[PDB]
Amino acid sequence: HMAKARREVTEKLKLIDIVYELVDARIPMSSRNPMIEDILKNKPRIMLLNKADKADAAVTQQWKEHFENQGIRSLSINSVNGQGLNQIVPASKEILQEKFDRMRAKGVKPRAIRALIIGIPNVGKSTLINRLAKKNIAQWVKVGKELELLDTPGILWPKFEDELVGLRLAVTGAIKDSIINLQDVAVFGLRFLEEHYPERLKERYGLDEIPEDIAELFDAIGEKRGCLMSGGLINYDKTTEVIIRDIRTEKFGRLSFEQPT
Ligand SMILES: Nc1nc2c(ncn2[C@@H]2O[C@H](COP(=O)(O)OP(=O)(O)NP(=O)(O)O)[C@@H](O)[C@H]2O)c(=O)[nH]1
Ligand SMILES: [Mg+2]
Repeated sequence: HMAKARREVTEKLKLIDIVYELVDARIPMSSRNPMIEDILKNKPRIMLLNKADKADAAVTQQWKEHFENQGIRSLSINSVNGQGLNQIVPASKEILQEKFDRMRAKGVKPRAIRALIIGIPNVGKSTLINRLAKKNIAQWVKVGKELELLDTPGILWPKFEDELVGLRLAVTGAIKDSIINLQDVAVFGLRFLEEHYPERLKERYGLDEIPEDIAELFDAIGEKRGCLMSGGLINYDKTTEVIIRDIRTEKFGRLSFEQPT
């Protein structure tokens, strides 16, 4: 993991011209893997804010400006329906123009661009590859006569100690919900919604007013959806799942858990 997947990237980097770093548009910063980026020094790259359809469009625009102003070419895309994928090859050619023109002038003929797909788990690396390759393949994945891709497994990093970063990753689905306390993530989700998207929270569960006590809000949602366990008692485990499901399936509309600056 922290070593296995890491060396796999270190090796494959020697065979590629450019890196396609996929991040979750809902959390462009918290979904960036510092451990991996460190290995990516000097190698050309494009930051791909995937799942842009699930994020707040205005905030996404802010993140793109933020990265570009730092010298990082960025593109917001939807790997499921194709939004923005037509900009990847064009961008890649512009970034590698100098390198390629230099090789051509030295007598080395042009070859198909070789790119590496990297990113945290569940960010959409396979979806993107399958869409670009126009085939269910997800090793050198061919994409027309202009691109060749290499896929890598989802990777996290050791010191992500910042509890906030962990909560954002957990709520968005970057971590298997089996090894974590899902209710704490649901509590984080609800507080986030109450602070940033209160109207959506109310309409979603038909709440005339949002309860001041987080536990009370859990009960409201439970009974509302019928999450009962022992002849009437609220099942908080099932209620937790509903909340997490609602957030991930866009039941609260487009969400962005962080903004630049
Ligand atoms: N709305 C939306 N969903 C997307 C997008 N890209 C991927 N997804 C969804 O996100 C989920 C995970 O995608 P997947 O390609 O398996 O991710 P991955 O990064 O290859 N996973 P791993 O790291 O485990 O190999 C899938 O349910 C997929 O349909 C996107 O742009 N928009
Ligand atoms: Mg995959």
